Amino acid sequence: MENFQKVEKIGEGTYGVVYKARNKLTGEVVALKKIRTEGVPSTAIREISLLKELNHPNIVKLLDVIHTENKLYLVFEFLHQDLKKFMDASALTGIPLPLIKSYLFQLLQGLAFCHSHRVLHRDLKPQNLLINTEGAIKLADFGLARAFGVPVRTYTHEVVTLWYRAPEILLGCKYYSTAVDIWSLGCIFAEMVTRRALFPGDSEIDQLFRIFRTLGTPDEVVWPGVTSMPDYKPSFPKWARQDFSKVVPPLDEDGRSLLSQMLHYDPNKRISAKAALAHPFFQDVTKPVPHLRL
Ligand SMILES: O=C(O)c1ccc(Nc2nccc(Nc3ccccc3)n2)cc1
Repeated sequence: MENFQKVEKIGEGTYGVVYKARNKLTGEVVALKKIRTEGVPSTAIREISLLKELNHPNIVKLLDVIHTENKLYLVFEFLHQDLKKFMDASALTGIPLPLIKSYLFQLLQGLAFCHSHRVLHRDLKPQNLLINTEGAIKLADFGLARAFGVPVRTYTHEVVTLWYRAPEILLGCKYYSTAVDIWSLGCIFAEMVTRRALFPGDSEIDQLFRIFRTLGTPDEVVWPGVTSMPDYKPSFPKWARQDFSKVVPPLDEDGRSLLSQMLHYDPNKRISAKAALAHPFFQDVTKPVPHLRL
């Protein structure tokens, strides 16, 4: 608390507020996430702490986990900018295609690693993705769903952002699979390409219907078991799937085919991170460096 000095606020997420903070002693600059409460569920501390042992080049390092005074703090290594800011900064020009492809490849590498270790993110979004000057991108802030779970808002007086949420989550499924992170990454991939969010829903039903309007209202043919899910209603309007050409123009067909496999309704048909890494879209992948304004 007094062992840092706040530099800036970085942002506000689903599970808390994030600050750029300088360690008073070592000079170290870190990203510090603050979550405010009866006091804490203590079960999480063991499993959140377990994430300190996630070690991989595409995952933002979790340095410490500290529970004190009705607060839970997560200390992360500091990266140079998040993807949301970079995308906004790139809005007029666009992120160069080879850089998009490098970022997607790297994000899949980090996911394939987490997933092989049975660790799901469940909240992916551009604010959760961090980049540096040498061209790396990293995923941050896993767990925190399997650990806490969420109400109408994030923590205090912020709504949940629905834009990246898998349909099976929106339909009320109690058991999530790693497939939910693939859906989120697919939505983010589309957004990097077109420079607009793919499914910008303002409510849970608006989110669902925006998905349906594009991809077609799911049924038992394309998604066995869909009509028996907790929040499914037979009264959903029936939209026909649109031609996929309008979704990520003008990405090439390898890109479109990969996105289409990331956006399958049935979590069982949805491509894995490991299989995605082998898709022909990545045959030519390189590692360019971004132009960042810090
Ligand atoms: O110029 C900005 O706007 C910005 C600058 C630096 C930065 N660095 C950073 N490094 C690690 C994590 C993180 N954010 C984060 C996200 C989710 C959970 C915990 C931390 N941000 C983020 C944004």
